[PDB]
Amino acid sequence: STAGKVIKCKAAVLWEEKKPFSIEEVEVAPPKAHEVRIKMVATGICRSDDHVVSGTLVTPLPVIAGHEAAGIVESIGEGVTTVRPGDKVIPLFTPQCGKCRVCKHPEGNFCLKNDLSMPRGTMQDGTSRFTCRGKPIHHFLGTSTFSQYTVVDEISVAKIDAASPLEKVCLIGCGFSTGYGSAVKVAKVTQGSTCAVFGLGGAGLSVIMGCKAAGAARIIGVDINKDKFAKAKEVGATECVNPQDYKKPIQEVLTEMSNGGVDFSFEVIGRLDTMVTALSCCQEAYGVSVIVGVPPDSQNLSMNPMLLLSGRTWKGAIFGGFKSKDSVPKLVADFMAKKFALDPLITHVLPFEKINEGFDLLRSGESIRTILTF
Amino acid sequence: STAGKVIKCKAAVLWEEKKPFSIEEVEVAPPKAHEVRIKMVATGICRSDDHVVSGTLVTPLPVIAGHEAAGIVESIGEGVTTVRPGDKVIPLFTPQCGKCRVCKHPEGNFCLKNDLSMPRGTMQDGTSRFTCRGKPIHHFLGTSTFSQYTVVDEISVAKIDAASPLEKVCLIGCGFSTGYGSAVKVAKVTQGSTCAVFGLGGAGLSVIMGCKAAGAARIIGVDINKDKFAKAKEVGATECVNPQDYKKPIQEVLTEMSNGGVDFSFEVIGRLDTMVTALSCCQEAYGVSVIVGVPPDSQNLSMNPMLLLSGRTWKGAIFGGFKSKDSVPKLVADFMAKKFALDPLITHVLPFEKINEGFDLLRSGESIRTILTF
Ligand SMILES: NC(=O)c1ccc[n+]([C@@H]2O[C@H](COP(=O)([O-])OP(=O)(O)OC[C@H]3O[C@@H](n4cnc5c(N)ncnc54)[C@H](O)[C@@H]3O)[C@@H](O)[C@H]2O)c1
Ligand SMILES: NC(=O)c1ccc[n+]([C@@H]2O[C@H](COP(=O)([O-])OP(=O)(O)OC[C@H]3O[C@@H](n4cnc5c(N)ncnc54)[C@H](O)[C@@H]3O)[C@@H](O)[C@H]2O)c1
Ligand SMILES: [Zn+2]
Ligand SMILES: [Zn+2]
Ligand SMILES: [Zn+2]
Ligand SMILES: [Zn+2]
Repeated sequence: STAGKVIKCKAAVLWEEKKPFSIEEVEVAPPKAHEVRIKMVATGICRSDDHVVSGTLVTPLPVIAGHEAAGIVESIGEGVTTVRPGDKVIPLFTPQCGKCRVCKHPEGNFCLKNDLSMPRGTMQDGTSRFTCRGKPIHHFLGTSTFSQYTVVDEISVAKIDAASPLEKVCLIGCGFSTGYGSAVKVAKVTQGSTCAVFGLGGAGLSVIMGCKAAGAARIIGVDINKDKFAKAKEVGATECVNPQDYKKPIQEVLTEMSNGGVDFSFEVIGRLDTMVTALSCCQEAYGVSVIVGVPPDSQNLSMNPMLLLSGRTWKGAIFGGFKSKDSVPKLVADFMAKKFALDPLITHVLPFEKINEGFDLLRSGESIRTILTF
Repeated sequence: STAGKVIKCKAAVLWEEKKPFSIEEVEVAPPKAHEVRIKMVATGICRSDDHVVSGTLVTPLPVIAGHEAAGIVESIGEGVTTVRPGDKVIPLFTPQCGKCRVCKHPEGNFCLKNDLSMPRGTMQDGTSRFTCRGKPIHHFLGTSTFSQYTVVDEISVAKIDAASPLEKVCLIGCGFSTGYGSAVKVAKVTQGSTCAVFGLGGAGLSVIMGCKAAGAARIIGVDINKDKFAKAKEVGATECVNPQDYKKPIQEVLTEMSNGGVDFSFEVIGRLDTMVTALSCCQEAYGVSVIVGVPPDSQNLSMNPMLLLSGRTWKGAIFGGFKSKDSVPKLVADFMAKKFALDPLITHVLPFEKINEGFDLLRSGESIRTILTF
């Protein structure tokens, strides 16, 4: 069978910036020492993938993007002890080597072996596993889920429940976990608290789920797209405001609504301006603000430090602060137990081939999550 | 007696910015309802006061500054219940109305009654007590301790032990408590951590006393004035670095020293650039950076949101997050029990009249805390 030999398959290769993904045949080389080749079953369309198209998130092109997914191990490389063939797995865009200061810390999850801070677009050995039209194709976040077949490092994959609905749990590989964790793990939303979530897409709604799970009495969803309101309220938002419906600045509106600032604000969009607004909207003397949205490349935000001096707490986080490899298998199990629901995020289920349509659905604000089935 | 009548005494009136504190005769009106008039025994020269002069910290002028102090209750107004004449008290530049949102909050301390964010430079009733040259002089943070007698609203004053050495505990009015709290309360330094303190002044040194008290195994002090090193080490610094001695930006040097970044970083200077540096020096995935230094009025800082997205926590606080009226008496009580040393911050003792010279020392870097006696 396929094990031990280069696997030709279709993948969504991104050649240039701001250009459509090109579904072509790529050569997926076999897994080397401590690498895992996974047959993709379902990949979700996260806004971060679109960020690479726009240039918001700089990474080496050409590249096979995608990181939010779930699949089954085709074959494992030499030295792989954590997964075996036929294992349902979820590629972790944030690895967990377990050997670094961050992995040994009880609170940090951002493993230094991450290829996010300073993208290279390779495996941990610095090489590529994809070849297309001769040219070597770079990897995205050590995952590259936009391919019928992919190869990841052992530290960037987790074995999940064998009876898991991959088409649904793939969201745990990013969107859900991120939002959920940003709520209960990073910010640690309290019982009776008031939260303001900026951005109501896959991650935003997931923050609402986390706020509600934590017992937030009042949850305010903030989106310039009213079509996102209906769902936000469905997942926990107690109300929704549209910045472009008023004349005065939103923080004024939010300040007045919350009566002096919210307990928790979440920036789940990825804009420097809304990041400052989220900070401002949390109570000056004890408010917590968490930045979930990935900011535009090389761009700095200008803010007044007095926002902090007064007593505010500003935070940010990758994968909801969840230690990916230890958490993902645990999050899937909890989904199996039905502690949380991924269905509200799934709005469009298309074939891998329609990847570009799904992206257009995202871009038009018509979709939350588009699940590409392989 | 003077109880019930205007008291003519001397005060340090700052008529214009960047001008000397004119020691002249001002009239102090008797305390109105729920107000308290205190006889100043000793007041500490805090950099925040110098800020008022230089214009860094804005408040209505002409003003009688001063906020770090201790004195005795001369008389109380109608309805005052918390203090009685003859009581040794410390003015709280940060009020504790015990009614507002932040006061009712379990961990908030920047009471809304404060006069820091929106400086009115008056009492709670919007009126002043000071008269000089016939001109009504402003109050500073509702304390105005640069006068032999000042009128503070009841919520901005706390009764400390009758056996408290006022000339030493006046440091608990701000300096010490700020830094100590910033470390032990706001940041919550863990046992065995590596702390990096920016600025080795009275406040900075107190932050060191906090990390040291918290169990911080390492404490790197940062200052462009090498002379401040000896005392830092004396109070807790494991080492101290003069940024000017390096060809590469200090944050890098700090990251290198701590093997990836510090656990807790502190900014006790008040510069925008140093704030960004302190944040960047703490470990990107679990670093906590606490800003204490007051920034130049209306000035914004440009920072990279990725510093936060990775996992850093950035926060600030006024008075070390301590609920003034609550903590203050206890902090004095701890000093009574020899729980922390105040002496190390006291380098010069000068009579109130030699006020300018005290500011000279500060500005020349020849001092930490110059205690003014009356
Ligand atoms: N740090 C992490 O671990 C992590 C994980 C997942 C996603 N993200 C990031 O979070 C952000 C959102 O992800 P998503 O999949 O939910 O995206 P999305 O496109 O589904 O949602 C973004 C939402 O914010 C709204 N919005 C845009 N501008 C707005 C504005 N000016 N005011 C108010 N609302 C506005 C949009 O209408 C949209 O609903 C992205 O930047 C993504 O890259 C980060
Ligand atoms: N947040 C609060 O409630 C609060 C309370 C007290 C003081 N403060 C503020 O904290 C700051 C410091 O207070 P302080 O009382 O310790 O004063 P200070 O002047 O004695 O301390 C400042 C120290 O930092 C050093 N320094 C200056 N520039 C530096 C630089 N570029 N790099 C490194 N070191 C540098 C100075 O040499 C000095 O030793 C002030 O801005 C003050 O207003 C805030
Ligand atoms: Zn690691
Ligand atoms: Zn994502
Ligand atoms: Zn209050
Ligand atoms: Zn002070």
